[PDB]
Amino acid sequence: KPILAPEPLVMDNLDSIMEQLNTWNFPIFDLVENIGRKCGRILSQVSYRLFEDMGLFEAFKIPIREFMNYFHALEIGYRDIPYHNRIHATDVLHAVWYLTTQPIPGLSTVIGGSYVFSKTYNVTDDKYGCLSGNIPALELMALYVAAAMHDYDHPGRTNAFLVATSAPQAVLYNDRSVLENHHAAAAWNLFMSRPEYNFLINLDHVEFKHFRFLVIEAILATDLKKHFDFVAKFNGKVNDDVGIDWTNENDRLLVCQMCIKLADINGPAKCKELHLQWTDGIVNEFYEQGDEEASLGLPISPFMDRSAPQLANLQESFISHIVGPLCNSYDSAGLMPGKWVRKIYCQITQHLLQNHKMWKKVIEEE
Amino acid sequence: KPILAPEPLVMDNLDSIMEQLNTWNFPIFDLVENIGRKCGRILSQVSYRLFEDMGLFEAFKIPIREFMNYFHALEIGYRDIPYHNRIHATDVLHAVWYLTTQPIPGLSTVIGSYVFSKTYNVTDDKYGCLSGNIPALELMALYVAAAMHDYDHPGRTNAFLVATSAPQAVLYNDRSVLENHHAAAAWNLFMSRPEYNFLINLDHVEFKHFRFLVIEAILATDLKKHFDFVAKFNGKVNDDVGIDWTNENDRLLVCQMCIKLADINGPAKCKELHLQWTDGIVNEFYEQGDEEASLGLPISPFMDRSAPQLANLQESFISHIVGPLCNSYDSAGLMPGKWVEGRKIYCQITQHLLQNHKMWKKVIEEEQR
Ligand SMILES: Nc1ncnc2c1ncn2[C@@H]1O[C@H](COP(=O)(O)O)[C@@H](O)[C@H]1O
Ligand SMILES: Nc1ncnc2c1ncn2[C@@H]1O[C@H](COP(=O)(O)O)[C@@H](O)[C@H]1O
Ligand SMILES: [Ca+2]
Ligand SMILES: [Mg+2]
Ligand SMILES: [Mg+2]
Ligand SMILES: [Mn+2]
Ligand SMILES: [Mn+2]
Repeated sequence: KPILAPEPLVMDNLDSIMEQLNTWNFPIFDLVENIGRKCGRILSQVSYRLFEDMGLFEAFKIPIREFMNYFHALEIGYRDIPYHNRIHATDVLHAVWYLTTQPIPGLSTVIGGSYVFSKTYNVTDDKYGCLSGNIPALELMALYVAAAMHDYDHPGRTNAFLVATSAPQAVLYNDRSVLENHHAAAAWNLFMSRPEYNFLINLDHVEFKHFRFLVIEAILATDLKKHFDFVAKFNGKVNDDVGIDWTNENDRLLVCQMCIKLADINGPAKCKELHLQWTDGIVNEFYEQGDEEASLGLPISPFMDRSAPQLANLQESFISHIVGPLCNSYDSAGLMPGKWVRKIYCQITQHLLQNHKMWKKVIEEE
Repeated sequence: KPILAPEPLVMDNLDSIMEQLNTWNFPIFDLVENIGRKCGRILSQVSYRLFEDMGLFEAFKIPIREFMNYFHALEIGYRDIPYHNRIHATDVLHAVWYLTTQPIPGLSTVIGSYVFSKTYNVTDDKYGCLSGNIPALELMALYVAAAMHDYDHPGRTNAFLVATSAPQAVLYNDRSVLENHHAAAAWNLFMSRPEYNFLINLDHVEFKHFRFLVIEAILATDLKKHFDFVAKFNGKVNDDVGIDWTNENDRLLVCQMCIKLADINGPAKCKELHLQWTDGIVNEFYEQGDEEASLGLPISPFMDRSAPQLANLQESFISHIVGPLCNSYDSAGLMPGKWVEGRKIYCQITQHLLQNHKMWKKVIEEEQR
């Protein structure tokens, strides 16, 4: 039986929270409370609003019922686990939308046809552009769909755990990007399983194949084992003879991959209150894994032992080794949203710096 | 439910054909006839002989029963299709063994674990062999990879699976669809039963590294990655150190080139073997072409039985794929061969390839006049 979207497709009572999607520190946990914690509708409701904000329904003649059917089925297959749940998917989708639609100081834009723009884009100053002016709508839509799908049916275990235990999924994917291959494959399988889910019906065959390829490339880019390769490749392309060439499809793909990568690990670049809640989630998953490791007679992985937590060290090293260099690379390309204030004020990097200082201070006291 | 190796594990009346495993043009189709078509034993019988020739049973304290159990289950899961069958697996395994055991002119043995064929004399000074440069564990992974590398092939190409949204293409996100499946299904089979655990005396570290090598070798057989492997190899050959046999990544790359060459060895065999293999592959292509038509898709190049271009297919396959791969492998100085007495080397493999290329060219000339 198909999982179909519930009640009236669009919920009416969420208007005041949804108007604040144009903010970086979107109060996603307030939205969760407003909807109901295990209601299973947050992803489809946010997705509807963002697609409508971008005019993507008109751009691709997307039937809304099938769109909501699919995004509801998708959200239902995110498990009720502390971090890799439908709330995290929604968060990543919101982050890729922000990064691609919000004003970027001194970015040059194609328009200001095959491009779409957010209704929240109000600056008419030529000293501001946005990524959606440089990346065609089809490719942007793939990125958004990828974000919604990117952790589908996550089991609450890391790739290394699946591999070390010879989990059926690790055997199936030959130890290579096990979770990410699964997310993409299971979400695509879900999509093709029912005509009630076919919201892409008005793409031609060529468009559809290219869309599918972009979605897969974006989802597979979320494997952190490939992190340093993506960052080196991006830094290489930024510092060459011409820089990012927006007319080159491979350059655009690489930009989209950096975008979804940053969106996926956005937590440490949010306000303290959001960052801390998300952090609680991730470590609760780690601890569940640690318990399973112990019961299997394996050594408990670093930072996964609930009876010897090293929260501050985890967050500090994650920021210094992963998020920090990724933000620096993205910022050096001049792709970070921000405001002119001759100088630029960038909220995202400011938050990251503040959160890094906070964890450092905790480490000093310990 | 366990598929077990049948009757006496080693069939006893095949020593006349098996003695010829040391020949490149091994008469594999005569062995098929000798054993019985769809007896389902060719792969396990040859595997046993080559593992014994190398002393791998002693080297890894491999129990023979479990080894034969696994290789029999494996061979049973190769389908009765014209090309990607247990006979092709056996052929690829023979080819990797030949390439790794046979004298190679002017190859130096690594300074400073290793196994040697009973067919290799230590008195070779102006000759070496790959098995002297690649540790036994890694060699065994390559052999096992060759046996597994087309397991449960459906007789369709990756592009067909992808174009038709086959369940496997969706499962593997359109990336090396068949090759991922071969490796995953063969490993799953292996792990499914204790009766198959011939690797029981590897420690955990060894086992994990073995599994990694097997997967890397199998995944290297995807021709979509062909030019990448060849460029990478040519890059490594033409830099400051060349191949460094003490470097694990260089050795992996050598093994991948080996299995790649072994997999497409057909055009580099004698005309008799080449043409039989060719018949097999084009029969698979034509079955696919029929399915394409019935699905309303465009028939892929060279897959339309009612407008064959066999000669053009084989000529372009040799000139664009096999030829550059052989040239790369030869440039590394890894081709088996002999010194010409009375500076130069005679290489049987490249000679065959050149003869087969000329043959198909001649056929092309007749067709268009
Ligand atoms: N705040 C954080 N602290 C530590 N690891 C994190 C944090 N946020 C994300 N990660 C890791 O980053 C990766 C995100 O991948 P995923 O969420 O599965 O798409 C995983 O390896 C997470 O464990
Ligand atoms: N004689 C041949 N002519 C054309 N294509 C070939 C020939 N031999 C091998 N191939 C191709 O090589 C690919 C890789 O070999 P395999 O992994 O055994 O399928 C096959 O899928 C075929 O398309
Ligand atoms: Ca430069
Ligand atoms: Mg993930
Ligand atoms: Mg193959
Ligand atoms: Mn994620
Ligand atoms: Mn093959």
